[PDB]
Amino acid sequence: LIFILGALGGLLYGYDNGVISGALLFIHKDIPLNSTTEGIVVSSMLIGAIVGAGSSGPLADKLGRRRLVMLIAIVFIIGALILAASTNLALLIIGRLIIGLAVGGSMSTVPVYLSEMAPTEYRGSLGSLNQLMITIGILAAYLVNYAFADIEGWRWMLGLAVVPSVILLVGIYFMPESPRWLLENRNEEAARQVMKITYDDSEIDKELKEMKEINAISESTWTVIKSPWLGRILIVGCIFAIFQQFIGINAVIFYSSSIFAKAGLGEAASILGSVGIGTINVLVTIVAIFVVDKIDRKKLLVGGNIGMIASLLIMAILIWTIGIASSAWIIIVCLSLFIVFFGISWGPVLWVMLPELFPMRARGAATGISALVLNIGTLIVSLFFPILSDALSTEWVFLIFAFIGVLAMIFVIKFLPETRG
Amino acid sequence: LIFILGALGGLLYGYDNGVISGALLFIHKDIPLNSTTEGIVVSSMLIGAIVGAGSSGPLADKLGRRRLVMLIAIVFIIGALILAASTNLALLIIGRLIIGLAVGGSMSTVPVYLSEMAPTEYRGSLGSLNQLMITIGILAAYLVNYAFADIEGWRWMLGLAVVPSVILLVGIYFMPESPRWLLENRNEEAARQVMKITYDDSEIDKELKEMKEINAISESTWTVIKSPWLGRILIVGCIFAIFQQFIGINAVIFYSSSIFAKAGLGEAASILGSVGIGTINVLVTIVAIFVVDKIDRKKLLVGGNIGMIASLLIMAILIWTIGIASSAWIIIVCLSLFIVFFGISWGPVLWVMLPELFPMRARGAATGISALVLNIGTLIVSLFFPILSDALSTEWVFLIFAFIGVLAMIFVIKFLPETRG
Repeated sequence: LIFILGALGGLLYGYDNGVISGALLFIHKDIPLNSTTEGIVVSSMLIGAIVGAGSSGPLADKLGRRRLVMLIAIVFIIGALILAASTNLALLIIGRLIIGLAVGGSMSTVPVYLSEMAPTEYRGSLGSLNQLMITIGILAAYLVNYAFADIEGWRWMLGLAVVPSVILLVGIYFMPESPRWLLENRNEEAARQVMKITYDDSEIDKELKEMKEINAISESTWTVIKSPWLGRILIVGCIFAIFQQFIGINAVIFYSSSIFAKAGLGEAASILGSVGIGTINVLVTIVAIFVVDKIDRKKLLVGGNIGMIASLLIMAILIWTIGIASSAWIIIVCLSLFIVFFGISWGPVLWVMLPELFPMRARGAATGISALVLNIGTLIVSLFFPILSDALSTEWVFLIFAFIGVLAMIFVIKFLPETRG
Repeated sequence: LIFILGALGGLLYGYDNGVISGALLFIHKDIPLNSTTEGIVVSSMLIGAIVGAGSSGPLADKLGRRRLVMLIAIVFIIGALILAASTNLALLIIGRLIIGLAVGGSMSTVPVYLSEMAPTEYRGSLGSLNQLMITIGILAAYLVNYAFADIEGWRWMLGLAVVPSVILLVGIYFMPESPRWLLENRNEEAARQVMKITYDDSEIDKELKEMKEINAISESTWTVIKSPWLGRILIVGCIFAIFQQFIGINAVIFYSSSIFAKAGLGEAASILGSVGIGTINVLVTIVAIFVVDKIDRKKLLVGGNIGMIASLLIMAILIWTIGIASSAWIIIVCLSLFIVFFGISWGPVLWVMLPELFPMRARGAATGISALVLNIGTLIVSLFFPILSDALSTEWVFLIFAFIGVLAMIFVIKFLPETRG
């Protein structure tokens, strides 16, 4: 219920990166100039993600949850509709900026007001349902996207990023006061209140115990965090965020659409190609909950780095072999083979270990930095890499990242495997 | 038991390569110094194989076919009981040599002697039956090699190499004069009426016809052969024969009894590893009885060497991570793959495609010469490659052999057309 209506927001993360997948689909007749400053177009977008997400947690420390999350819904309608129009260097750089601050802000403030309204004991396989909600986000994203046939129409679909944002305006219009914000800030009244607003009186002395212990323990042991062994280990989870986001899907979907153009002369395969790619990825973000439990905590992510390195190997081969068309129908096949691997390990499973890895001591400042660095990753990707997809007639992409499947596989086996068997 | 003891000529043949398998398991206890001389020794095998294989045919046109197949089986008794003792490296050089000459005699002579004494209605897909019995010869070869628990006992089993060496001989013991040898060389009386004894005179009008017709148009077409454009197609049927052995198990077999024990740490995995893997070979060869016709030959050479390079790299990074207790376990494995993709594809399929390439009417000079260049490949792998095994701790064979299955991935859709149509 209430959960699926916030899931419309996780979904919003989905449609946002799926309509810039679609923005790297429909770009050229909106006059980008060029794939390089499209690199800087998406660079602008995820920069917004960074100063926005950097600015997320602490701006939340100043002003509280409710009107904040609302303010961000407002930023979403505002931004999406602002980029429902395109004029100059200004509104491209700028529009991308505001929408990005909105994205970073979004996925950063979901789980904390989710922690305040929903008990700490609820973050599980249903939160993973929030992740595959991001995924179906991709579904209707590119679906609607190609489903429109000319120029002002995907700007119009930024407006159709507004329609949900205004029901995501409405999505946060409805919440009573911010409960665990109250619980930490000594105003505990309205906390205890919404707490009885929904589930009736039984377990809340112990759930009060639980989340008050998460904010009071984070507030107790953030004392040793700024500097060493915690700090160093976290910059390993940062270099992890790096080796992880670097053979990585965000920008990968952007130029998935982009060479769904730069390969094949007419876009019907930007529909069976894009919506196929992602229907597969929903299928896969769904096998998520299966294989977090099912397979293991290592050989899966290894196998992911592997199958990546493979579909990138053959695919790059068909690429230089001058066979860019066979490398295209097979681009579907190869890079979607790759898609099935991104899905079977390194989206959810890696993460499930990641908070499972630290002591129960702290989360927010730390994991939020691994965040900043991770985004940092995405950004270098989107910036730089669409630029050498334009020129080389490129064999280089998938090889450089098979060796990134390799140095993040080096990451894999000297850092989070277990050697034997 | 005609084509059963003849195919026992096949099984002897492969059994020589497996012989060196249980060998590359027991090497260092025989007075070797060192793995390099192992290289020059299976080299010596395949050099005896080289002169023994070319001079099969012209010698067969000088002193006859019957005496020739017989003579070769005896080259088997000589080379094998010779190869059944040891003092210093000499009997290894000259032994693997004579043993070699007989083997070359097998591949070059025996299916054509089966071509004389049996109508031109057989040596095809049941010549592929001969293929089945040889992979049992190989499989059972190093199977028994590593069943015998000591060196003087597998020497006991090179005398036991003389055993099947003389049964094909027995297979040719009671045998009469060579029928199509008569049929082209003007002695044909016995040819016509042997064509009478074997298969009963109904189609042998059309078959005595088919082979005196092809004997005829061979008498007409061996002249426009040896120089350009036809020499261009033979040059590349020989590059066919080289990306047939630079990618293959004619190293990996014996030196996989080497890697299942000398990597695999105990030869336990030389029986389960090497023989077990050999039965995986047999599995995919039954798969070869059936998969001739339906999907493609070209694109499974494709997926084949594709997957060659799959396990080629996998092996490779599985090793640079230096996990070799567990990297060997996954190496019976990795192998099982390379052997399985080689199995779906280029052990049999390239070899049937050389008759499916060059004219119906002119075959022999070009396919036997393609075989000469073939063996050049095999022996290059023999000498050069296992000598590197005492050297670099290698990502490097199968990262190399990856690149081999690689330009073996590029030369396919760059050159090869498809043969079904």
